[PDB]
Amino acid sequence: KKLVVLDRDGVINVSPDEWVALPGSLEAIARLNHAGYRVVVATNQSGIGRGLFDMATLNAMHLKMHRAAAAVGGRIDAVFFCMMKLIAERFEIDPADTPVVGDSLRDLQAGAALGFRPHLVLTGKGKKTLAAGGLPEGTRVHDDLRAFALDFLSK
Amino acid sequence: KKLVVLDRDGVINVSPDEWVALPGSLEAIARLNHAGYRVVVATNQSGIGRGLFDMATLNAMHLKMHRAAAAVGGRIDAVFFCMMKLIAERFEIDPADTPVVGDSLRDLQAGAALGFRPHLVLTGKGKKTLAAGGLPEGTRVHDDLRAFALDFLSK
Amino acid sequence: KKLVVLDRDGVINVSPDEWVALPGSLEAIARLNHAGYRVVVATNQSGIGRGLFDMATLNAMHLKMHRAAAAVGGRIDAVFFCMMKLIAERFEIDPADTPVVGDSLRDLQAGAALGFRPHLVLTGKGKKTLAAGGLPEGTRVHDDLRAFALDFLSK
Amino acid sequence: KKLVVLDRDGVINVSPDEWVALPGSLEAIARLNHAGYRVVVATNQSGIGRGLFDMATLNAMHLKMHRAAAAVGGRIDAVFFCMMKLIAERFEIDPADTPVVGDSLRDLQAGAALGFRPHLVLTGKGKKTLAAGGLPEGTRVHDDLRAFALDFLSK
Amino acid sequence: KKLVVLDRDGVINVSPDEWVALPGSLEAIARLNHAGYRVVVATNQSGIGRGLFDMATLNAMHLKMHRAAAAVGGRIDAVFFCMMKLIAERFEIDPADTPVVGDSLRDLQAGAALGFRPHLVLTGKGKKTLAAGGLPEGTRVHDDLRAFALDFLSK
Amino acid sequence: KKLVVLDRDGVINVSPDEWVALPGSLEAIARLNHAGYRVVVATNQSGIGRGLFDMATLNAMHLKMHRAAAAVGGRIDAVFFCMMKLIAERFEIDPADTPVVGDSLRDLQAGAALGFRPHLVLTGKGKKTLAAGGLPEGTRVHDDLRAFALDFLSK
Repeated sequence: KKLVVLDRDGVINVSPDEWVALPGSLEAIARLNHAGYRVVVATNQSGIGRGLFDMATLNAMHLKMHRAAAAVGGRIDAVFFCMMKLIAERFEIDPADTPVVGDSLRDLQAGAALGFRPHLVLTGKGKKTLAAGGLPEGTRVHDDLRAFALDFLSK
Repeated sequence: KKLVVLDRDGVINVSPDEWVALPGSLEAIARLNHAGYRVVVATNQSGIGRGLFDMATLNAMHLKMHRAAAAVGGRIDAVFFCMMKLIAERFEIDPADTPVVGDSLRDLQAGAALGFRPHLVLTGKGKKTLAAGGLPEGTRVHDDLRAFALDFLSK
Repeated sequence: KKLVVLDRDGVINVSPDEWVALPGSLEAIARLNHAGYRVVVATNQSGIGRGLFDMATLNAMHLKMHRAAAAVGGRIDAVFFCMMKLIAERFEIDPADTPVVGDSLRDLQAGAALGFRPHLVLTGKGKKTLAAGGLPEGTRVHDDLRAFALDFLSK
Repeated sequence: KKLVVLDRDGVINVSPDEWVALPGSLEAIARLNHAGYRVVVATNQSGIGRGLFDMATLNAMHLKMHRAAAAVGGRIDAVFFCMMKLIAERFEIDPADTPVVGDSLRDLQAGAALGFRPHLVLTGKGKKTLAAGGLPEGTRVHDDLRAFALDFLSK
Repeated sequence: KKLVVLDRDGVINVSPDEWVALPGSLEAIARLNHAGYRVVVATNQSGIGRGLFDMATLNAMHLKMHRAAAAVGGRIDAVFFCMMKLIAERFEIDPADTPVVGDSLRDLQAGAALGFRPHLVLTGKGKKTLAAGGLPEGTRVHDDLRAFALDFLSK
Repeated sequence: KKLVVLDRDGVINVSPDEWVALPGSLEAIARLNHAGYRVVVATNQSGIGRGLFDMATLNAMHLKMHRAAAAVGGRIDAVFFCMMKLIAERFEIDPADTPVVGDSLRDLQAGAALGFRPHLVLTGKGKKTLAAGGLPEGTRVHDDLRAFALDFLSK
């Protein structure tokens, strides 16, 4: 059971109830599905409006997220963090056999330290992150998640 | 609309499925409801087994809590944090007319600085917090939430 | 295995599915449980909306009952009657080592005739039963189940 | 003024005072020194004969350390820990420009978490560590510290 | 030669730069010394500004300390940890004849697990520790070390 | 300008190097300091073996004093005489607003002649002085310096 770890913000999507995904990203997940990977989407909770929410806000968001993937026949495993230390553990994976995909230094740098294969996408904060440097030695960089999925899908 | 802000841990209660409420706290909430108060339960997401949860884990807890309140005909307003500056903002209430109840220092000093009237319960961390001192000037101290509710419901 | 017989109506609680318990009775049940008593909740079936019910209503009431108990970490054995004559035998007890707690003359007098130690709670019909008089010679009287439990747990 | 972080045990050396350095490791420090690097030797204090020590044992050990380096004209900054997170503060260096060198997972994974360039030496636990895997993505491997310096003084 | 194992933090003293003893603790050491007790002061090194220090810093703290006892004519044996399992071993004493004194839970349970007679001082973490509970069966409690010495020196 | 004049001998302490302070005397001075007083410790040089000292011993003598005070976080102004007539001169103080503390008649009698407020401590020669009588009219008497500080700190 193979796995792929994705950040939510700036990776899949750009009001918390007006949630909208990048069109290239749904393609990415589904194409990942047919190739046999379980896709875990890690949502960093520090970016939920500074912690003010009832259950209604949370359900609407996962349902928007859940139905977005389903719209093109994809499947994700939604997790929420308040991370990589646990993702390799909550799930059935060798970190060394697992890609982590994000747009920020914090996550990719965190993941690579445990053996995760870090991928950077230039959408959102991605272009800022690349120019700023300080990224892990073997990081591959992609225009978007569609490109990651396409590239990460060859060999 | 009158209001009462409660911390969850060590105040109302003792995948985490073995969830159990204090009986005095259920009574406390019910007495508060009949007296016309909105009871807001503030849950620090920093306490969800260190950020390891799907939506299923989150739903189970809100349902467990909800059925507890409902069990005696009480109602809570569930909020989840990842605080007080926003609780006072999400709800339309005068902080000077609002109690915050907890067993820990962090929350009570934070609330009182904005005008909240701080109450400490000696359950959980409660006895520990009292001895450590450093509490706001006008802090009242109670055996438990049942004691708070009984004491507080005087005016 | 020690035992305590409780009536459902007017002892634990105030539409059969819109069922709601007094919180002190939940405390009592939890307090009795921690003290090692098996708690039998005896439901007089002529009081399920005066003998009108399908199974769905019965199931909802039973789950409502258990979830109330579970909310504070309690355990009850809910049995349904169409009483005391059979309860001490359905369970393994010397009637003389078991209190019966109720709000009515009928059952307390029935149990006491069998050796049960009769207790009256003044909640619900409690004030009425007492004033009507005619209670068994050694009947002990308590404000509520919370009070019963406190007094009972002494010997 | 450039810097290089070294773990002490299994990297530089083979009773805490019966301390003896690998002759190649002394050469390494001098070569790093002569090329203008400050060499910080990090001693995990739980590894002073497994954390049992007075001041006399500690002083001689630092002196044994100091005397080993002086024998070949080297200079080190010996710090003692009870990690990487703080080393970056006592010294003023960008982790992205600094190698951390060890024979263990603990340190290199810690260093990599800060942006440090992880290097593994196969002395001591090194071969054991190498075989165990789970090492950060950009981890470089050297036969010993003499070899590290040679490779490191290439770029 | 009888012995007394003392925790330094929260027991004897209030950056090692400004290291300062309670005047009553100094009397205690001198009074204990004169009664023929060797006073061992155990310093948990995780608490040197959370393990960030050179040798000068360690020596300075040891000198501040050494000078304090002598200032009132006291003598100590300073040990440093990075525990109880070894102290009764590094020193030649029966744990059953030795008090271990601290203001923390961490310390006393370890000693008590080995046969040490646990003493709590209410200084530092002491009052909070007492309230937190979970402490060993035969724990004696003193306001401070000055008080401990008086109680201890009775038979 | 607030200030307090103390004799050294028999007030603070019990070979010029074998100098040892009373722990209560160390405490007293700090309490006086934290309460904002500059403390002058007067050493009558004519009572240390008739001037048989060079500079090394004298500094050592002064350093012992400095370290005793520092041990509890104290500050003193150490003066050496070969008096009160001059003490009022080095410092800018009204003698009527300044207490002088010693254990002997000679010094207290000198101070009172200048307007100083004479205090006797019964430590050392204190017991000798009291019994001998002949003290100034308003002379106050204390068990020790530890005791002096408490009474003085009243207004």
